[PDB]
Amino acid sequence: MTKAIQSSVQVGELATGQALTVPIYSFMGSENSAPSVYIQANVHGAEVQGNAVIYQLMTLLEGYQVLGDITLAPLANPLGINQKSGEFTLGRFDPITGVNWNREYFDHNVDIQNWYAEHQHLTNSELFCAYRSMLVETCQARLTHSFGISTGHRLAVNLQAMAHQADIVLDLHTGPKSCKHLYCPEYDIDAARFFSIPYTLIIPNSFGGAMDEATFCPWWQLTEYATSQGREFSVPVSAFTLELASQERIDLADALEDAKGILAYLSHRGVIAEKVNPASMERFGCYLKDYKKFHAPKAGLIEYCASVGEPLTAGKPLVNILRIDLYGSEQAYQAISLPMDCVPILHFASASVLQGTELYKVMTNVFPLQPS
Amino acid sequence: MTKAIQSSVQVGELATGQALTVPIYSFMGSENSAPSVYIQANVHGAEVQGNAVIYQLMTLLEGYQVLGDITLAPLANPLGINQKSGEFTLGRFDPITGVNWNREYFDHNVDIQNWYAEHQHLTNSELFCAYRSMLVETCQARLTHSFGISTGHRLAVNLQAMAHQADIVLDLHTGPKSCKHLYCPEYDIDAARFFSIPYTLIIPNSFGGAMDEATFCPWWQLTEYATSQGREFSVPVSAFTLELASQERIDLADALEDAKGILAYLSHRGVIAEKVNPASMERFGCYLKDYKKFHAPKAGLIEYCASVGEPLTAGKPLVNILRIDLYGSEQAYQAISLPMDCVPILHFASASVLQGTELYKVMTNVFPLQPS
Amino acid sequence: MTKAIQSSVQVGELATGQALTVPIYSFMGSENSAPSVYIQANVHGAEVQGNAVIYQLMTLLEGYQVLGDITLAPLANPLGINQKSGEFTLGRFDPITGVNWNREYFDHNVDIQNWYAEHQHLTNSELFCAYRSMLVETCQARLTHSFGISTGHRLAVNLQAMAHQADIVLDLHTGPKSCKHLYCPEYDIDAARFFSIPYTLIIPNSFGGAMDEATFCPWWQLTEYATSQGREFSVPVSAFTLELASQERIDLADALEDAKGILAYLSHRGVIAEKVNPASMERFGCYLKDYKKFHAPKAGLIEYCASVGEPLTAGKPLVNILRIDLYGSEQAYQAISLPMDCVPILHFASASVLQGTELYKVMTNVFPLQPS
Amino acid sequence: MTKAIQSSVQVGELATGQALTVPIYSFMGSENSAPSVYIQANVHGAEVQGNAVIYQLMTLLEGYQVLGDITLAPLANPLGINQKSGEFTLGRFDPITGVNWNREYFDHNVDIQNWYAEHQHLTNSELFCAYRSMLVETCQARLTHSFGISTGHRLAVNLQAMAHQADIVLDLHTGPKSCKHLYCPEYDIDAARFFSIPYTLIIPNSFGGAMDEATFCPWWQLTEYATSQGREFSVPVSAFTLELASQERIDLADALEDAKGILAYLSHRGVIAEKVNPASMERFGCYLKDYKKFHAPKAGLIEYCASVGEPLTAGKPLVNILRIDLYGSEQAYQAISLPMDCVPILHFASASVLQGTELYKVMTNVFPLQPS
Ligand SMILES: [Zn+2]
Ligand SMILES: [Zn+2]
Ligand SMILES: [Zn+2]
Ligand SMILES: [Zn+2]
Repeated sequence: MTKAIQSSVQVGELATGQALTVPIYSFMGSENSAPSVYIQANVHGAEVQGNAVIYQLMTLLEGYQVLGDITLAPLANPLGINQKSGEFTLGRFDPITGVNWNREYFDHNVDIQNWYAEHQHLTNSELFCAYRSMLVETCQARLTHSFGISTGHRLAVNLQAMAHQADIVLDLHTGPKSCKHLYCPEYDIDAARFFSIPYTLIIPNSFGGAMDEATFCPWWQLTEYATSQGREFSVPVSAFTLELASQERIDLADALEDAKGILAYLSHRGVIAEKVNPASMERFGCYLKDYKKFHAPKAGLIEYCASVGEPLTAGKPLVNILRIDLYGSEQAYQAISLPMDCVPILHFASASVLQGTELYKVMTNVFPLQPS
Repeated sequence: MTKAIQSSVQVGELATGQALTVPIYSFMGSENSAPSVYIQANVHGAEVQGNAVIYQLMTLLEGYQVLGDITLAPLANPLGINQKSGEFTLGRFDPITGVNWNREYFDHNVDIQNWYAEHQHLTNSELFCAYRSMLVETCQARLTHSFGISTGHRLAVNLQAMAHQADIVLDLHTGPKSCKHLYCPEYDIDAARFFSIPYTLIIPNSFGGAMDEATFCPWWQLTEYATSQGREFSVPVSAFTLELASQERIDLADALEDAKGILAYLSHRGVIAEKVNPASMERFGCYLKDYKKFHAPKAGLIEYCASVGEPLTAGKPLVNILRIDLYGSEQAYQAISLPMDCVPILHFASASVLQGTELYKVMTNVFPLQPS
Repeated sequence: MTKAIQSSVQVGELATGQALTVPIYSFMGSENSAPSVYIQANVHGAEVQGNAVIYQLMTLLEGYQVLGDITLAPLANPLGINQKSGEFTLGRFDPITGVNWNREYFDHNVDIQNWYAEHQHLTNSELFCAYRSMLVETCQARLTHSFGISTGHRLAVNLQAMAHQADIVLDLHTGPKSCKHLYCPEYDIDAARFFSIPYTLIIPNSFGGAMDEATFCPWWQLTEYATSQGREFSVPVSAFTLELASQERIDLADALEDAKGILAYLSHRGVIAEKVNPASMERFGCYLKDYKKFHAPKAGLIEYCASVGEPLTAGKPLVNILRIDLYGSEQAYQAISLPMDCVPILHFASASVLQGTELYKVMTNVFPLQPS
Repeated sequence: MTKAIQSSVQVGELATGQALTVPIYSFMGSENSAPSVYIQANVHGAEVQGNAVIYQLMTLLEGYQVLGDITLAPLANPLGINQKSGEFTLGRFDPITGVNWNREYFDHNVDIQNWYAEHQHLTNSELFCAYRSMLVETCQARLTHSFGISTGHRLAVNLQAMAHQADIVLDLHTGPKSCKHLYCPEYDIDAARFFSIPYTLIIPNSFGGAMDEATFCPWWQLTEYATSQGREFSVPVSAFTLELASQERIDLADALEDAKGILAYLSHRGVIAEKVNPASMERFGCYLKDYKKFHAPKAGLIEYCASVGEPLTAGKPLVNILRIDLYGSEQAYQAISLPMDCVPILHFASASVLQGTELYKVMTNVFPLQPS
């Protein structure tokens, strides 16, 4: 007997007339007081582990008292999830245009001086309520532009309209071959210690088309502006992108670990009644500017020597490149290392690369979040 | 006995060790006085007609006296050109990342006040020479960043390094199912009447990652800045993107028409000794902001009623949508029209679409370039 | 007020849980006497014109008296129809395995001597009824094998189970860039003159995995066997594959022409009450063994000189190959012709090919079907 | 100072004019007495581990005395190896037609009664020499058919022409997510104990388009026929397909293990002078008919519970299927097991499947090869 109310939302339509739909599960909060939450997975279609996280999270929630509304949208991009090419989900971008599904969210470009002038007389709570209504409506308005909008923009807008309703937004992703990491805005670095995530990227106030930024930027802007008029309060919305290890993988046991960390955060925020403690583990971070993409310096076949999630001392091998077309030479086999210490986070999912193919992303200038 | 000197440039490398190379043909100019030209085709791999244009152009050039250097780079993106998916060239974007090959060019972000202060003492010709050396070197420098650059950025940079050497840059493209059209910066609208192209889009001074913008923007910036210090001269470089009808098509007769229009422009610019007159035809334009993408308002099977390159009076059908899944209803067949007059330029190459698929691009607020 | 009863059939299931369904329209026959018909389109997902044919056919049928059941299955392969790669439907084969959807039908391998021995005592009509029940059941049985069957086999089997119920089966396809042609078994060449199709391929009694063969072979086998026991009757089932010009195209006017030819055949067979005459046009055929694939003798860019559907005298150019990488040589441009007269039927949809890419299929040893 | 002589063979040509080439390394044998060997890898382009095996094998061979010629063809399908789709090598089939590269080899259809009658007077050694010349020439003849042959047939034929020259043919492949296994014809089961491969599939005398069958079938046919004329000798050629664990992976240490097992076999056959012993390990086999494909009984997200290469007792879980679209039901999570004991060999590389997607291949009726 689940507590969840199940519905569905139409996000697009296929040529055969079949609706593209996303299933929505809602755990109603018992206190109108409590912060609400919107959790989605699998916008990048290969990144399926978020669905297992939602499954474990909802299973746990059957036994916790939910104070604030929790809305979960697994399988949030059916077009991408269902897109196969060989034995692999071509789920990252529109197969027609190449546009990354996670770069399709809407930037409101709010005239903040003006909007604030028209609503400054409201209390902090009323001001936040008006501002949220505006973010929802202007988002919904994109759906009825007379020359239309792209398939990817329609998907993104429908998801964003729901995300805007929530106080807390969690966008669940995976990397390729990847360890667990988190994208966390600067203003909310405090929150990083509640998730069960060893590595956090601290991101600035900047819109680059992603769900987390679409969700927090307008609120960050409003707050910095209000502070410049001597009206201090903390950013009313929190948004995070979780990167739950590797794509093309479902692991229920690992998903339960991730779900418990999420519950630790929801507990701390008063979304649930129970105290759920964060896991004990070493947690580190770096600023986004220090997170670097290493591109193949030449083409070849690749052995990935450096383990994801483990420190790599400068000079230790990151990859070996095999060039069997050059046997007889020193060029046939080459160890490649980096000139600084790093923590490699993820690497490319195939063992054959071109010159310029992304091999790894690595964090540099890493530090403990919670030094102890 | 061709006058062309043939060479080749390496633009990347495949996993098997095979070089990605672009063939380069150079017709040496006999006057160090004359403007030089760089012409490339087929960066978008499906857009093969530019190769036929280069072939007809070079055939013609065997009989004209070349005053200024002409460099031609057909087959400029071998990775994209050779990328098949079904009976179709998946040539528009990196198949790994989805990044559009024509959005990969380098924006120099020149500190223009500073650069100009260091070089103002030079004559106009010397200043232009110094500025060109800087554009070439900083472009070449991108090739040796220590974490590397993407496959697409390496391609784009190698092409751009050559384009920067020229006074006149022509990037030859095609649309999908498309009529002939041209992208022309505002400052050079005069040039549009020399090409054999009925429709021209007038573009502003704005960098969006394309070859034409990468080529002209720095020069446009320098000129507007110099004019603000009371030093007036016209923009020293010209760049144009030609859209030579439809992709996945080679038509030598049509390519000869296009080549003759190109020669008309090179003649007018003194690149060749002969007077070659522009073709007689009606020519029109619109500002870029008036060129609009019409997205499918619903999914279905599409009949493209409006001919590309012909005026479409408001209310006349653009497409019919067939929905054979809804037979028995009025929804089974639907004429779709637009609320304003337009000239449809191109449409989508497939007859099955989703909600949001791009159906057409159409020009609005069209006017004669050369009213007579 | 359509006469059609609309239903739907589930042919598979997507990872997100969405059913793959095919819409079914049935015009009930008023005479239990009359032959029944099964018509499907778009098993190859790019081959969308068959849907327009079904639309025109059903529109016409609203005004004809239907004597025998007519079942229509447009949009018969939703997975394939909805599979995009660039601006093109990758609809021909399973994107995971490469298996051609039209090579997935089930060969019953009937022990014909035995089956006939057990049922020889039945009248011709009863024997045909028993045989049809067996073909339907053994087909349906494939759906519940304990290790399962492939995605493509499940699709094919569900379609075939319906096709087996009918006396007349029409599988509607298109070629790539193609003229109208028909695949007709040898025993039913008489039927070819009723369709509005200039070129017919006469196929033997041979199973190669296609819907037409899956449908007619068992009946052809039964008949030849019965004839060897001195029991003469004509093959009780008719099956045809129609190739309705080019893929990625919807043309309602052209579809109406095709629908009228289909009605001419259904009329002649007594499926409808009215006399509908075949169109007046020259009709030709060749045996399948004389229909030939011409492969690119070298790679390059291709201009398709020979028009589909028109005779090509030996020595007249089929294609020109442009090799802009070889400018300066005779190899840069090469006319390719064939050593015998032919009728080119279809050619490759892209203008860039490899060595060995299929360029054309051409009929040789062509003759009038209906010499006059 | 490598002993290998390096050359290259052209196997096709790309639209830009670039040759498709395969690098060939030859270790000359010092005894005209000794059996020769042809070893190729990576015909399926994702299956890159064979290149690492060739690298380790050649490194070892620098220190062994080579008695018989050894020819190695790594990177044997550059078109397939270089074909990317997302972060994955779409290397299994022609991206244009869907035809599996490993189903493209040539079946000679030798009229064996006739050929043998014309050559019976020859000694066994002379007969084998004549027969090999015929297999090479008729293969080469396929390259000059006047309507050409497919891209895939041209590749396959060029490889096969070399394979036919050798006494021993090793085609090196990988599975998807897979343990090490071997395809071994029935007549040569003895050879299986020399490789370092725990599981062997015993295949019959049957041509299905693969390199191993193209190589051994004609010789198997000749031998069975000669035996029917009272002329007994053992099949003069040996061919094996090695499946070296998982695709999209290079592991040099694991490749060295595989190379040592190959050397064990070459030693036993007198291709090298040294005695190299086989590895000590348990080895098992099953007949091909007992090796089974398990297809997804419904669509969903998949957790692969059964480890490849380990026995799975009937009733133990093979996969769990997660259906997050059905949360609240028993259908949300389902353990799937098999009704008989098996050894799962490989599974599907993605975690999202359709109804009918291949989940695993499993061996049944397994037995020790070398019971002890
Ligand atoms: Zn993601
Ligand atoms: Zn383009
Ligand atoms: Zn077809
Ligand atoms: Zn393989």
